[PDB]
Amino acid sequence: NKNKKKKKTDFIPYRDSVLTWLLRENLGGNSRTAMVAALSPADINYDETLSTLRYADRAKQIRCNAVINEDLNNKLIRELKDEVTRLRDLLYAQGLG
Amino acid sequence: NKNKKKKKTDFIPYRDSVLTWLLRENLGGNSRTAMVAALSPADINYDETLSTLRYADRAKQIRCNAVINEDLNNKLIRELKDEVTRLRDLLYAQGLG
Repeated sequence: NKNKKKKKTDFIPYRDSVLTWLLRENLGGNSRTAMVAALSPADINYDETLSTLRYADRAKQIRCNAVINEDLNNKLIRELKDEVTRLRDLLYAQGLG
Repeated sequence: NKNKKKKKTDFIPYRDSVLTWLLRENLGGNSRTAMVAALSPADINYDETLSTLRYADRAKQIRCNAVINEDLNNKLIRELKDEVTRLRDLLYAQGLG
């Protein structure tokens, strides 16, 4: 997709294991493949669940980026301060403050 | 006060005794304080009585920086919301918003 042509079939290792060897026709060529991974919600199994995620991260390894949420109280403080600044600026510009 | 100001708050020996140390905030700062003095009417105690009255007089000159308390963690939020309400009311009443 990136370029548009490259030809060189490379060499996808199929003979390294019998599982991938027998599934050669299904995996490659004009075909489609899907991967469904199961997750356990229990805390006690935490590491194992993480391991599944590390195995579920495969087949692309896309970028999940940073994940974080500001505190809701701090969010309200920030929004209120911005609103106060905006309304004060409007009043001062219009001469009513 | 005698003059008006010039900084230099000096230092009152509060650590010299546990009594004054524990009562640091009550003698000065965030509190309203009342002194009650007891007098023995007999002549024999006269000097002692005078001393009490003298120190009692000095107790009148002390000024305290009393504050209520509230809770800034929530009173800041309340004050910002009230400011937003005031600015909104001013803008809508004057036809600016």
